[PDB]
Amino acid sequence: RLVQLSRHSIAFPSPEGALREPNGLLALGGDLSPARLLMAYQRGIFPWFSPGDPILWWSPDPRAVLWPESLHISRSMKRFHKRSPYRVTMNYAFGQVIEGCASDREEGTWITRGVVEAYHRLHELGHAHSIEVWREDELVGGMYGVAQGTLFCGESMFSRMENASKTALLVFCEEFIGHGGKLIDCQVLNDHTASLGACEIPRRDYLNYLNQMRLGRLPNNFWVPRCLFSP
Amino acid sequence: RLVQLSRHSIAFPSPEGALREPNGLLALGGDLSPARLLMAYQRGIFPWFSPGDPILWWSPDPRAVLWPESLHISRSMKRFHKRSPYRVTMNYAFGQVIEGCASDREEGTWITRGVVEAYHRLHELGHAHSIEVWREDELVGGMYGVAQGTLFCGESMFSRMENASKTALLVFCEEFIGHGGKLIDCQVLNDHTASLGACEIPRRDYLNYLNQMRLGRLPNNFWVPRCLFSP
Ligand SMILES: Nc1ncnc2c1ncn2[C@@H]1O[C@H](CO)[C@@H](OC(=O)[C@@H](N)Cc2ccccc2)[C@H]1O
Ligand SMILES: Nc1ncnc2c1ncn2[C@@H]1O[C@H](CO)[C@@H](OC(=O)[C@@H](N)Cc2ccccc2)[C@H]1O
Repeated sequence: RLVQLSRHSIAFPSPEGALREPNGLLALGGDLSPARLLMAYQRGIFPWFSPGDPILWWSPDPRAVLWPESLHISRSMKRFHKRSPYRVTMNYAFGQVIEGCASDREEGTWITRGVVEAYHRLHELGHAHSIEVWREDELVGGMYGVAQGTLFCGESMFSRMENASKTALLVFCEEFIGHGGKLIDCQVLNDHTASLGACEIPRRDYLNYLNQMRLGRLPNNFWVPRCLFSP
Repeated sequence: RLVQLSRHSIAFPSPEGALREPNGLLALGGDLSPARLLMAYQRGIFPWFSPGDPILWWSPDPRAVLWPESLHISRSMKRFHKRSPYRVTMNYAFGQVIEGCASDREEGTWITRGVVEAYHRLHELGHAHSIEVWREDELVGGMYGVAQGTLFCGESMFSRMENASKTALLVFCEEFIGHGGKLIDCQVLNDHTASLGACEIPRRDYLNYLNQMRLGRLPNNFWVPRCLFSP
């Protein structure tokens, strides 16, 4: 029952109508305007499409997700992290992180210049945030996403140095949990997310979770740029 | 006799010693740091000055105020709001609302890059909030201010489409009242504000209200970003 968004309205169809195959494809067209996106993440919808294609909106079923508590950290990583060679900051360099994500010529191929601006825009308005991983003064990895109350919608992550990506995710989760963070939406499950504790749950439930958590809150300063981890 | 603020501390002089004409002129100098700004609102003072001049602080007598309940709404406006073409949201795009007021070419000329950054910190820190009015996908109005308990200090409004500004206030007041909102600071009274039902109580009366409402509280999640009204 695919819907064709217009320049006019900013309203999305109901997730229930999403197609089974491809999984969750709900609507195409529209723009990546703050109001539109912010409206979409609020309803459990998210944009994803390959360069050259029109904007595609999804709300897959089942929905991959990560319980902060359940993050799985190997014994080796913990040893590594006990004596971590990195530093971790919050919203210190959103632009660089989303850039490194597009860099990786794979999962980040969809992150096009326009995609980068739409999200940078959210970060600038206080909704899209990033976790940066440093080695010296160099940014070696990180991750960004869109906060939805006590729920965090992961957008992507990148790594240019062994375990940088896990450090960011690791430390994020700790800060997140210690302050009220309830969930992490991973959208679609994959080997990486799976090897981390991401698990599927019915769309029907993710929407319940979403509706509840989007009205919750963390300390005011929680998303204020700062240092999260440093030896 | 007209105190100069010192960078050393965040202390302000009694408002009762403000000038009688220019009405409210109390002190100049200081800075626009969170600590200071918050202290000003805490004690019934607010900064205002045109580009070029030093920081000027005020606390006029009388003070313009708006009883959330006594908001005057014409019959054509209700007629219009019933079939409203706008969408109202809270703290979705503080940055843009403030820039919108800051560019209303007439009054918002005092809102400089400096002032914007200053209030943006308070928003980032969670004391400043904004009400956006959307027409489809575009921002056509809004309003921002500083939350002082059950009291709310209005800083500015801006409109790009008929009745946008009024919708913002309308929707706000309803919500505001709904959860314990008690008063809306209007700083100085003017034609528009007065047509909306704002009045004037003595500086000392307003100051009392300030103390009572400062401690007064609203639901813990009152300001979290969210839609307040769908067309
Ligand atoms: N098809 C697709 N849709 C969205 N995001 C995608 C896609 N393909 C790759 N990505 C991004 O690349 C990373 C690779 O790890 C993906 O990570 C995820 O599984 C995210 N959907 C959720 C998440 C992001 C950051 C941190 C934790 C979870 C994805 O972001
Ligand atoms: N001197 C002065 N101080 C503040 N704001 C001023 C001033 N002169 C003009 N303005 C702006 O013009 C509008 C006129 O309606 C003012 O709006 C206000 O009522 C604000 N002062 C307070 C307020 C903000 C939002 C919602 C309700 C009240 C102001 O923007």
